[PDB]
Amino acid sequence: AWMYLSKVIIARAWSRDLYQLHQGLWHLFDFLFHVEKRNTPEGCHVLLQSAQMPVSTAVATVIKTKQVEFQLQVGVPLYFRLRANPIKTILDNQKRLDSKGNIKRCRVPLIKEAEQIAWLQRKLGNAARVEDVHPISERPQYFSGKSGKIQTVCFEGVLTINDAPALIDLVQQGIGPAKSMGCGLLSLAPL
RNA sequence: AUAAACCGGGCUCCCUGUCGGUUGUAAUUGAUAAUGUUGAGAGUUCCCCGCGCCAGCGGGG
Repeated sequence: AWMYLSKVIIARAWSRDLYQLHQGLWHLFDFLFHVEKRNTPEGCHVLLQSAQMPVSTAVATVIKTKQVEFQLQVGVPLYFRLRANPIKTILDNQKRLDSKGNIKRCRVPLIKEAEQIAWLQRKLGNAARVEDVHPISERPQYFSGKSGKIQTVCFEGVLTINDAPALIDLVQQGIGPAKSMGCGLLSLAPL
């Protein structure tokens, strides 16, 4: 039930695209992160939960850092923040084809607010109950030796805890696809 | 293989010493950038793997 929480910046040099953000992060030490200021002159402000202590490098400067244990009392309401990409997985309507030889599957984003909220309450399950949520819409992110696109949503709001351990390893494992591209990290805060 | 052939114009040498370009000088008065406008709609998001009851669900990029 332990972790390392850090405030990390990545020089705008490498931070030009997601792939190099995740790279720059890897070279500090798995882990999870939330982008807080994507493109400043100094570079890119990122919050970082991890299992290992980070050590500042030429590309990714560690501002401040501290180690944390989780003690959450069930029944207590909390503020939360989560950046993630709600999806549905279907079979291609373009009827494109897989490598093995039958048709491809595609992850499409959920584009209705109700569906997104639903997706949230679903994924956190009986760990907590969302009491108040606002599903912040974000501009799509692309990435470039692979290449594609992911559509994120940023939930902020108020949950009530129902099962502390469950919730805790939700926090430590992450919620939703695309963990290595800014998603997953759930941050909690006292009411 | 020609008024041709063979066939050096060649040796020595400070241009040197002296020298304020200097005093004086508002660029200054006048001047709306102003009228008019849903961002709406839309689940395609590219690769690997697991589970699938083929509705999809999940892990990793």
